[PDB]
Amino acid sequence: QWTDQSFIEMMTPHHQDAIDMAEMALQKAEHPELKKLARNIIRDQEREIKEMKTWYQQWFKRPVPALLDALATAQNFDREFIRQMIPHHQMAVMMASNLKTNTERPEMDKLMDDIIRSQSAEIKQMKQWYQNWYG
Ligand SMILES: [Ag+]
Ligand SMILES: [Ag+]
Ligand SMILES: [Ag+]
Ligand SMILES: [Ag+]
Ligand SMILES: [Ag+]
Ligand SMILES: [Ag+]
Repeated sequence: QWTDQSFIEMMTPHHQDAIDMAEMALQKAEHPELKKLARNIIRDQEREIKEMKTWYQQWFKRPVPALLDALATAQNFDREFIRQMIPHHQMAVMMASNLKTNTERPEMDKLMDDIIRSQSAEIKQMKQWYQNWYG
């Protein structure tokens, strides 16, 4: 079971990976649906990293401890982007749901709701797009 401290420690690099993937999409994605999704992921998840970073220092009096090829060389970026981003998002929703029943902090509770709602929604849309484009 996650604590607020451990959650931020794992979710931050996790969110940062989604952001980096999304950055590639801005250059490498062919579907405009994906570029839109990418800008959303970048905006929402960078905001959440900033919030988590800020809260971590207030609560724990120290900064957040600092702890490819299929996507890089790819000729079919849009396809492999979704293949990666779906289970990635599912992992975030899973971690957020876990913390949500353990946490006592109202700001963590609300952040979990955002992660769960926004990323579940992007999962639905990506599955539908995968079906339309590659089904
Ligand atoms: Ag994440
Ligand atoms: Ag990745
Ligand atoms: Ag790339
Ligand atoms: Ag993700
Ligand atoms: Ag995890
Ligand atoms: Ag298409």
